[PDB]
Amino acid sequence: LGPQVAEGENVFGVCHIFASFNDTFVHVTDLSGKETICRVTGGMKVKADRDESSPYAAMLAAQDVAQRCKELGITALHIKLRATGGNRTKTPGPGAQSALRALARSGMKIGRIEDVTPIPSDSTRRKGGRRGRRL
RNA sequence: GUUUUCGGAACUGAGGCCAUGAUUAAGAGGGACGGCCGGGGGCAUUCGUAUUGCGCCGCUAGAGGUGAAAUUCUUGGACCGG
Ligand SMILES: [Mg+2]
Ligand SMILES: [Mg+2]
Ligand SMILES: [Mg+2]
Repeated sequence: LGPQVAEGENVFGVCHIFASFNDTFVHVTDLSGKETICRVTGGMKVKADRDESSPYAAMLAAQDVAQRCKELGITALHIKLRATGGNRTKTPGPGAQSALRALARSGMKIGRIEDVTPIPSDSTRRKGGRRGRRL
């Protein structure tokens, strides 16, 4: 069920970890990034908008993704981590670290980590007003 | 008798003489000149991601928002990846 690769060699795919403050996306796709293998989110595991971005939902999503990818023959993963970016926050949400550790403990081999978040040169106007959000 | 002379003026042309006649260059100010200097200004040109939208491809059931939610977009493929 996948490529024919010797025991010593590992098949590589990239994993996009979109860690917003509303939920977390774990999205494994090919090295080229065009064909996807498993994409499950934190909202697909917890039925409560509160916990959509919790570390627990990210852990469950990462475990599901790692299991499906192992069933599909990929043993090594390339991690690229993204925050919301744009004019909004640049710090990744709480689910990123939990998802990374979850897919590490799931037997997956770890490639090289990279931080790919949209960093505007000089963006448009941020959503909040001149006085900003007041809550 | 009488036009000169003298006196007075104005208009004057050659001379001699003046120790011939211009204070200083403001820790005032202009204006020059030289090498620079600077997100100063105007015109044109060029690049950078990001945002939004569109086309195609993949897998897709959620995605968004919040203190918690709802309004809102979603198998007439939303969100995510290229
Ligand atoms: Mg002077
Ligand atoms: Mg529902
Ligand atoms: Mg897209």
